[PDB]
Amino acid sequence: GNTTSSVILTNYMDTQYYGEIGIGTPPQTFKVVFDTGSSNVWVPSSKCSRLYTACVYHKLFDASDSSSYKHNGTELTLRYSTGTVSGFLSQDIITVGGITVTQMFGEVTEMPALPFMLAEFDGVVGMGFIEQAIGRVTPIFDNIISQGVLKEDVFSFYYNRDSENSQSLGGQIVLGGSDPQHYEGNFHYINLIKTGVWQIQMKGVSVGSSTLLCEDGCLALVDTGASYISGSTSSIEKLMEALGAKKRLFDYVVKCNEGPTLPDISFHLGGKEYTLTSADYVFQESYSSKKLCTLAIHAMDIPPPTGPTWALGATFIRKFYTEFDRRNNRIGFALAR
Ligand SMILES: CNC[C@H](CC1CCCCC1)NC(=O)N1CCC[C@@H]([C@@](O)(CCCCOC)c2cccc(Cl)c2)C1
Ligand SMILES: *[C@@H]1O[C@H](CO)[C@@H](O[C@@H]2O[C@H](CO)[C@@H](O)[C@H](O)[C@H]2NC(C)=O)[C@H](O)[C@H]1NC(C)=O
Ligand SMILES: [Cl-]
Repeated sequence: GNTTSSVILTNYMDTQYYGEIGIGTPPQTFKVVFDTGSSNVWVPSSKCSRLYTACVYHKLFDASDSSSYKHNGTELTLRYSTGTVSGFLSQDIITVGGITVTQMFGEVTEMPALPFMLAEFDGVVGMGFIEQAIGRVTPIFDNIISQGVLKEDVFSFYYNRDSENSQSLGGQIVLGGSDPQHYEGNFHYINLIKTGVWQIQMKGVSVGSSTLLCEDGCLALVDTGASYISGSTSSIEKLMEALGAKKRLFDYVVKCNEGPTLPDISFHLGGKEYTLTSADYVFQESYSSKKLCTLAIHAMDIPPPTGPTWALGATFIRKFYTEFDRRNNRIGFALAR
């Protein structure tokens, strides 16, 4: 085909990016994260007990209001690092952008307060491969490719910096291609290590000039559902030590007044140096020496098979517009704008 649909994304404080999909007939709208690190679609169910506070404060899907709804009922449990949800499988029509696909998804009936009482979105749309799909449910992008409507079998992410301004696009995904209005120059392409996970090799990670970490190679998951860049505890410990950063309960901080003069951090990908300055990775609420400012980087120990691995989240994708290419099993980076 020749189609490329775009989906507008909301940017909440430069930490949560999500868009909107419609489920059912007539369509019930949900705010969802589009997550390349996972492969299942799910939203909270009307059958989720209000005993779960997350299901009081988020949109629920009511199967009995959709004429296109088709019952399945098989149990589903999804364990992410940050917490588990459970429920059962349902089939219905899902619209994303201008596209409309019949999709199997989770109706979630168990939804823990941590982390979901902190979620500004209702559910997630996993943009990963069927290899990572729990229950081997066919991922939504696979079902879209099957339609043969897409100009190209790729999708791309633009995440924007948060702006007080009313308009200001928080972010954008394109199904079928990439929007040259939000990247300059050409895509540098890097092959996946293997099909089945949006992960590439990384030759090193530099702090300042000294190529300090990952000196002899490591993995990089390009993860749109991740808010910060993550590395292994032991990598991150070193990195934070280099920066003089202090470990708090939920984050790493520096004195705000010194954030600006902290060193660059470069990720060596596909033969090229991808650099983030301290302006890229410090949340500079102020520049006072009496306040502490959060870094958009933290530790996450991801278990095998996928880990140990770094994850390149929104901190990274903000600077580099990212194209996920399913036809060629590669990822492209171009400077964002
Ligand atoms: C596998 N991929 C990475 C994984 C995805 C995540 C999707 C929702 C359900 C759980 C798994 N994110 C992840 O591990 N993060 C670190 C913990 C906080 C997340 C996150 O910041 C993500 C916000 C949306 C995306 O922003 C870019 C957050 C905050 C509050 C509540 C929840 Cl629910 C999740 C980002
Ligand atoms: C829910 O989905 C499951 C998984 O796709 C369906 O189970 C499969 O159904 C097909 C068609 O009858 C069988 O060929 C497979 O062997 C089934 N998988 C197995 C081994 O369980 C199930 O039928 C769906 N539920 C309903 C009632 O539609
Ligand atoms: Cl290391």
